[PDB]
Amino acid sequence: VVADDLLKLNNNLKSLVGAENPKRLRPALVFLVSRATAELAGLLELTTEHQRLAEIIEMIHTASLIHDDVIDDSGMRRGKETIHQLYGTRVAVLAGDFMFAQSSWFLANLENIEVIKLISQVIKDFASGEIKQASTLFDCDITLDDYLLKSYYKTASLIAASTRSAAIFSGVSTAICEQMYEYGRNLGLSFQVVDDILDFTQSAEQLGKPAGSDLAKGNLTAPVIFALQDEPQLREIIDSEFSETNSLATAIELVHRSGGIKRAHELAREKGEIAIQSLQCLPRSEFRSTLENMVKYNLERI
Amino acid sequence: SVSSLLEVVADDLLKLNNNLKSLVGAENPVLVSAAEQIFGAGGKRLRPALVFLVSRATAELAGLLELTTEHQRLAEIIEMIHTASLIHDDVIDDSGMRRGKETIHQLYGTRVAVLAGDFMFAQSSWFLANLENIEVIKLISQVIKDFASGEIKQASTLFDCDITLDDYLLKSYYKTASLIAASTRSAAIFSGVSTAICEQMYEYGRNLGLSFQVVDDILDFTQSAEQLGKPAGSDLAKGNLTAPVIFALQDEPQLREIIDSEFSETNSLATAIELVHRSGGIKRAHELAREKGEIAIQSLQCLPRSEFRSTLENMVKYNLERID
Ligand SMILES: Nc1c([N+](=O)[O-])ccc(Oc2ccccc2)c1Cl
Repeated sequence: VVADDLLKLNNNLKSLVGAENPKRLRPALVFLVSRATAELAGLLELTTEHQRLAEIIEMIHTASLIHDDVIDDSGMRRGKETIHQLYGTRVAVLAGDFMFAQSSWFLANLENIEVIKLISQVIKDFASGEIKQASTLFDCDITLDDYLLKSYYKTASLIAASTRSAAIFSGVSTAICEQMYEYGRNLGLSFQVVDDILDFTQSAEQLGKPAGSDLAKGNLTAPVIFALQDEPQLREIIDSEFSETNSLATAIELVHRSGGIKRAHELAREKGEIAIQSLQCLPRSEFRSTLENMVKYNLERI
Repeated sequence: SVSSLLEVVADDLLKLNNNLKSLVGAENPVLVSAAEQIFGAGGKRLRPALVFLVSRATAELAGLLELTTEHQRLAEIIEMIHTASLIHDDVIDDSGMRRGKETIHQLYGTRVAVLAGDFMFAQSSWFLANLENIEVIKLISQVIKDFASGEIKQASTLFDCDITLDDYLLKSYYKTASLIAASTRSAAIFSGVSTAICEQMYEYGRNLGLSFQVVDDILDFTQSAEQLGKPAGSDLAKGNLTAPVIFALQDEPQLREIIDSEFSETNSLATAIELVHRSGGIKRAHELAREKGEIAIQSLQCLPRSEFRSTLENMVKYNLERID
């Protein structure tokens, strides 16, 4: 429901301002970059465009997740009517469409064409990437650059668009807008790499079959990609889609003993450092400090 | 003949049809394949034709000597929005077929079909932003929201025999006429004619779009099952009650029982279709289509005489005479 979502954002926005006075992540980044750049621009309060932008970004994020979660009914010769009722497919599609459409309508009425271009491209690349996703599972030839680009299209691009668009609506210089873009992109990549690290390490310490982990479904991320550089048996096991009994557990221990987790953690740190450096075009402020702290807090999840 | 009606913009349509394939890109083979499946399936391209005709009529009125690239891109954008809508409508309907070919979701599953339509809506928006006209950007964004609003309303009222005619006309506007009305107003905007002419071009497209939808709904009954691809009454069968049924319900109350049962008793669908024909439903729906067509032709009188205007008038006539 767009109504409920717009409600929570405003509520979550309220406590944010009230805190800096003396999911939430994407609107919070919009708010913080909005306030930092609005002060730089001489604005006395956030504009309507800033406040709408935070709602727009979260509507797009939520619509994206709702659609990405729709079921694949492709091979079925009957029972499709039942499986869609069971899984609420029509509601999912309709809700996502209306959320997307509401966000596009908001965006048009903010009247900034640069922002519309930016955000429209984010959704293109997201939908395009998610269609391709199934074809990339278990492909051990994926490069680290391919994985970062994939993570950008899936996660970091919307975040980078949101922080750039916050600066655009403040009217700060193009150079600062580009720096806010770079902060969002590199925080988003650092965020995604840490999520991928955590999926792995949690999988290696859990009691049952890690059957729902990234590695188990063939979604090969930073720690595994690094490991594959030094682990010929890891490649062979992944290529087998863990056919042999208990081979998933073996693959997990090969990744764990490789240097891969440490190298992924350092990849997350370098992107985080680039993010923090992107903020130095801003003067000292509680908003800049908080944006710096989000990077640190992300890396502290280890 | 569609070719006879559309020859004054035949060159504009040929260029558009050449371009549609590349407008999705080439990096994503599955995406390319899905777009090809609908673009190459045989659509009439009424919407781009209306855009070219109004573009040329208004451009002439405004003193322009040639169609702008914005006019040309607009026609592609409108067909793309229409195509994204069809992809999602087929998912929402679980339609297995669309003009002879299997639907995108039949080939790749509902999730890929949804994401393909999403790509096409976002691509449409991105092309339109690059035309740099915020008035049109806002107008089209409203139309796309109208589509989503209409799909929700239609899914919420399936088999609902208490639907009013006014509700049916709003749903028809959301589903079909709103995009056409915005496309003809935007064609006028890119020619730089007056606000008043722009408003008239909106009203032309609105009423022709309503007239076209009412006729499509009539033809779902009166057309044969082969010449339709799908059997007659396919709208009624999924619970989408259109003008002929809304009218028929006023004279044949057993339709309510049949529809309320979602056609559970066997052969009840052909019983329902019989009742529609027995009523004055089809003729009352045709005269509704005619009323909107007359309003459409009236909205053209603010333009000078031109072959473009004459063809825009002829579109109204062809629709009412249509068997399709
Ligand atoms: N699915 C969809 C719909 N919709 O009405 O279904 C409307 C718009 C849309 O893309 C955009 C494009 C730009 C901003 C926000 C969303 C999508 Cl991807």
